[PDB]
Amino acid sequence: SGYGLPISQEVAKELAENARKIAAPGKGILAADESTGTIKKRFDSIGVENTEANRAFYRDLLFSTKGLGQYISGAILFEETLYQKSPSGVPMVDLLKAEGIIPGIKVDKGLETLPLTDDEKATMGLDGLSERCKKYYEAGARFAKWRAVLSIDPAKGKPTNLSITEVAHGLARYAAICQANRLVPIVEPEILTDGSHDITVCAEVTERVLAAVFKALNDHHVLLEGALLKPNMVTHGSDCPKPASHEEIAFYTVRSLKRTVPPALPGVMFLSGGQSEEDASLNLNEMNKMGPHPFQLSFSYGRALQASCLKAWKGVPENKAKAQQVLMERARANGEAQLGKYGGGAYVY
Amino acid sequence: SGYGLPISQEVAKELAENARKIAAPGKGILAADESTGTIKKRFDSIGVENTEANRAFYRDLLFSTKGLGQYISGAILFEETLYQKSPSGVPMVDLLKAEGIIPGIKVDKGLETLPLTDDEKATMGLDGLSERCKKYYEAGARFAKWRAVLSIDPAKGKPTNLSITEVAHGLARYAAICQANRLVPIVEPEILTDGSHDITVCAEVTERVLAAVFKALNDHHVLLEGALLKPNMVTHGSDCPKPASHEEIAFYTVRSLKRTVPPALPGVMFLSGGQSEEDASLNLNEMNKMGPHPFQLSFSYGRALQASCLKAWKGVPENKAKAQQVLMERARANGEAQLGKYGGGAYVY
Amino acid sequence: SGYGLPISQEVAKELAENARKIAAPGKGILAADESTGTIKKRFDSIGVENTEANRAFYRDLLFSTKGLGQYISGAILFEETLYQKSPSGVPMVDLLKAEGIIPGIKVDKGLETLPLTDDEKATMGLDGLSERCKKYYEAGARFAKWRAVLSIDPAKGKPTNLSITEVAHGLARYAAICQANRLVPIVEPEILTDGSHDITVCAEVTERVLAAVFKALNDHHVLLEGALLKPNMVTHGSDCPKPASHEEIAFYTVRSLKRTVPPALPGVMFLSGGQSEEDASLNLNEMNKMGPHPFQLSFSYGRALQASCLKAWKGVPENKAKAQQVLMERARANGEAQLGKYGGGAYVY
Amino acid sequence: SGYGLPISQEVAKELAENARKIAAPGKGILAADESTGTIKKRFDSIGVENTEANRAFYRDLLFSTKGLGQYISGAILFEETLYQKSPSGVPMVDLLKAEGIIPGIKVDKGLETLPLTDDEKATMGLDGLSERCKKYYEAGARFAKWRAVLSIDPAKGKPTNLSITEVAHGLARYAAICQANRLVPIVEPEILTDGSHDITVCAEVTERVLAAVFKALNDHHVLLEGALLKPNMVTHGSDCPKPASHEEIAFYTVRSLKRTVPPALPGVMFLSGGQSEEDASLNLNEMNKMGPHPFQLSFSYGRALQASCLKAWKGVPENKAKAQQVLMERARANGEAQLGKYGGGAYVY
Repeated sequence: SGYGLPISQEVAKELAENARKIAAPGKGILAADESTGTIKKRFDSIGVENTEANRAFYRDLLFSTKGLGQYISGAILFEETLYQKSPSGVPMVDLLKAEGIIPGIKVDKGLETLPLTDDEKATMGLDGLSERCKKYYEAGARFAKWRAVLSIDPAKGKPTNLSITEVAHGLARYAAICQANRLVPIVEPEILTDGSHDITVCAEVTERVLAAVFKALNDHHVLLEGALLKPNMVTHGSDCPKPASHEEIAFYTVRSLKRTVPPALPGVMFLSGGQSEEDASLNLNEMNKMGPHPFQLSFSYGRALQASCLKAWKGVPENKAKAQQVLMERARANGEAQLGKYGGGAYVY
Repeated sequence: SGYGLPISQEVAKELAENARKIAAPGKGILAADESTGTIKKRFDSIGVENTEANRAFYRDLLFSTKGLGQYISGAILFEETLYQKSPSGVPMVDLLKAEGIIPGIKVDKGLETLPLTDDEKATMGLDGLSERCKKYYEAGARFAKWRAVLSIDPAKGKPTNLSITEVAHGLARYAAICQANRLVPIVEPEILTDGSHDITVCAEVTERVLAAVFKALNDHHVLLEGALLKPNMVTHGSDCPKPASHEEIAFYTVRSLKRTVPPALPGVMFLSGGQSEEDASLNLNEMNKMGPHPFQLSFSYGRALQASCLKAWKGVPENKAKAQQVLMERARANGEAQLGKYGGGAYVY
Repeated sequence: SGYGLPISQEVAKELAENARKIAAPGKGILAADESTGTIKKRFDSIGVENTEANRAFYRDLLFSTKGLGQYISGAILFEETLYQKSPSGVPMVDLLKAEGIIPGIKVDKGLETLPLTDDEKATMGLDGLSERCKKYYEAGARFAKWRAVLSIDPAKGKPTNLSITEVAHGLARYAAICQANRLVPIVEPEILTDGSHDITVCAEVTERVLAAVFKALNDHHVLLEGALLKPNMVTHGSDCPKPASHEEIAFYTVRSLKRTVPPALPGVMFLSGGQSEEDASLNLNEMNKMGPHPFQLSFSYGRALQASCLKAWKGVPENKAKAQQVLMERARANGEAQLGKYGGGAYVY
Repeated sequence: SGYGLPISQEVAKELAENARKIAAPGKGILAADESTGTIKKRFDSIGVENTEANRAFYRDLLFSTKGLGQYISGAILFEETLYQKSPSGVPMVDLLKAEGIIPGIKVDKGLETLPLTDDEKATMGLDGLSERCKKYYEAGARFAKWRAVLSIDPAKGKPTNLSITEVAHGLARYAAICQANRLVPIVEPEILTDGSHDITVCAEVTERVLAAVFKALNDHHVLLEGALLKPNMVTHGSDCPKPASHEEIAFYTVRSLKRTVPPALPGVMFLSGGQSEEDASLNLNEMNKMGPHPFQLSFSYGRALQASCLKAWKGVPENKAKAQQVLMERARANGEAQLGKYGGGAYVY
């Protein structure tokens, strides 16, 4: 024998049905799972102290936005927020439920340097993960997220084989543990934009990484029908003076995905990765002008959904409505982009 | 650096364009590449001596069939036939060209037992392969074929890891060598039907094998846009009293493919693998009732296109027309099956 | 570039020097790192309640044995014991230090089923491991232990590839994290004796497992000069009526080790794995009659050093001296076995 | 099941016994297997036309040297020479037999560029290899040789993963095929000296390569007891102005071997790889001052045994005796080096 045991057909159905709900046409994911230190930076950029009350106010501001569920299929939460009430006393998950937004939970415990690498990172969090998933499920979460990070540095041979091997192994273990506890896993192997590398370099690295990842998912008996991928778009490096055209970014991103991702996977929800809000929309829109695709190409945006929102709010409570208006504008833009119908706002082998 | 060098864009285009021509809608591949010993068996079943003249007569009978190119995009040849003339003196490739059928060439040198395995097989042929490809290209071939074989035997742990590793490695080396010489490679990892295993067993093994294969193709820098897959359908074992329903076979075959095959690959051309001519048609037709698919699902049939043809001919020259009529009937059936429009003739996770 | 960064030469020296001290001629390891639930079983077999005071009494009984350091180079502790005082108020580590015994610490967090395997186990504990190692170092530990488990079951294809891959990956990550914090890692891939398999089966599986392990240690930049291996001996399965001869067990164990273990590794310290105290001694002694070996072959025994000791004590405080006498007898026997000079007590390719 | 079938104990014994005979103390291998084009270069450097008669004369000159068998355990032959007679009519193998020198045969078919690599090389020759081995055995050969080549180029990421994977896979297939036909395989993964890299770079690459190789040998069921390794010494790159000290070269070479090579392997017979005759002797001698080692460290020298010999001969028949005298001087030097008793002639983690 020696093969994977049969998955529960009941569990499998739930995962697959929720995965397709998350990857719904014209919709995508709001990534609001900033940890305490990551949100601190976000708040720093608008001069807001990182208190629990400010975070509760901001998350409530996001999830209590009227009609958000029209463009947002799911919202990724940090554990704090999952068990949190709005300043008015309403549980955050109840806000999501009211809009029909599926709650999701970030489950990794962050990054740690792989010994004897040049600051290359392993993602931690497998310990107790299965037990956390059960609790999170009971709390209302139906999908999870785990962020792995890789860097490009040709001079230093980054990403190294150890980097790729570790990322792949961790993602697969996490994915399988999640599905065992009825959570759709979002597989996020983010290749950072750091550097002055070309888009064609990014494409090569993305292909290698995704190939290793999906081989590992297979080896660990991960149900692709009940999972989602959250990859970087394929772009120039962030130190490049010329940002690639939306056409280029679209071409190479789709190419990289079609070269490595089996089509049983229901959806690819891109991270925005430092891109401006408008690039993130226009780049996604361009990809979906190239449709129909074997899987849904959509978004799982944090910064590219919140940047203007945060700056409209400024920590000022009265600016809540305005901020919410801004969020809707960007949710609509990316929903429309998902369908390749975004108007814009203010073959190479 | 350390990544694959850029492929020639000119070569890449040719491979991709010819691959899509081979995987043309409503069309498929005639596998007439029986080696001297394999054709001997075919002829044995109708009582025909395996002389060069009988083989020349039979191949001419196949390729000189009027209107064959309507349903047959390409024909796989054995080396003999590639450099052969019909009994009337016409080169075999000229017959193919007249129907617009692309010539293809079997390039493997057959099977050899992996030491210290239970009769598990490596495919030989890499030595001189590159040089053979050039000659074959000049002779008019535009695609190639390489058959690897795996067996299922739960009691003996077949296919073993060594088996899968060898198959994958050989296919990838071959594929890359072919593309370097402007030949579209057909990747054929055939999982034999031998045994009394269930269809779900076949599905598991097929997934494992294809996952390993496509990881290897990636590692060897194989252009999927310019390649084709020739896999077994997913079926019960040949010693099973109950042949699975066409619905089942269709479901599990597509599932297995969508779980492992990146969609940049233009086409999957199934081997018939012992199936009756009618099952081979009906099974393919059923898959294409489930369309649209991320890649073309079609055929690369030897026995399932020739069985009745051979028996109509019987070695009798006067039965040539009748035999050709039979071939057309089956080519039409499978072409129609490719489009899911075959009428018939005489979710589980 | 892309290779591992240079290890600290200062750290490397410490690891290597302590590893060789642990693998000292005529000496071995006392494994007293039974977790709370594992020690409970031990105490259950002699009718002793598992209170903190009984555990403190028993561990003090072990480590306060006069002259123990003559045969025991190191003692593996459970975290509790590392920060524990004897009933007389003496820190456990101070007892070890007085005999010149190096303290070691079990650092894994136990076992968890790999999803969709037949109860095959991953070892958990990487999360926070690096931080724990620092504390443990400060507490006086100079080596660590991490137990992985594999099972043989030919019918079920155990150990599966996922099992081996997980075990290897976890051991390597742990090893590298330990060395980064100046702890010699003991690599323990235990193949359980469960089953009625032959010794030749055990040998094959042991080889496969160790080959995968040491490839992984290499991939993760683990310094073999500063590590130790704690493997099963190669034996018949525990359900076999005939326990193999000491000669056989010796032959196949050494063979398996020499076929897979690079000789830069200073020592192999065997787990006793259910063997009687006398078999564990006689089997080790037989191996060292076959010397000189490329590495030290010695012991890291829990049950095979404590079985009689526990039964002499019976929870009765007055039996302390007698119990300590028994421990010395077995420590002497195994030390003498290490040198192939044990008298006994009460080529196949 | 799924593991390798049991090897023939009779075959295994022969391989192991002949391997130990080849790796005999105070002895090593004369590599005289220069192909037609490689010998041409050798002859070019002394102004000799590459006729069959000159080659027959030179090989006879080598193998007819009186007392050669005192220092030479085996001689590697090119196929031509294996079936060749000396100018006096004596079969070359009969010359070897008279000195008790074991005949060995080069069985690879040379190198071919891996597609889409920067001129990285696969070794060809598996096709028909098994059949060739049988003939060669009958002709008197009892061991074989297969040369794989890797290059170091940090800027280009050489050796790439594809390079290492291909080398390892080819060596393992070859090794297993050889043992199946009763030939001891010499595993030669030569890392070329090309470049200005440091010795520590060479050491890292050598370790990675050997780790991959020996994992592959294990996966293919290669009997290490009946095989030999022919690796590069660990040195600075050939474009380095400072040739490393003999002490350094000795340290890092042994270190690299002990870190990767299981001790069941009977012998490591170094290639000379461009080193002067005297360096090749002094470097080997230095390693064996560091003994005793887990395996025999010896030589399999071509250029470092023949350089002066060729220049003494100059194509002049009368210089035969002188040339033979020179060969003995160098055979004695390297034999003495094998034992660490060469007088000379005219821990870092």
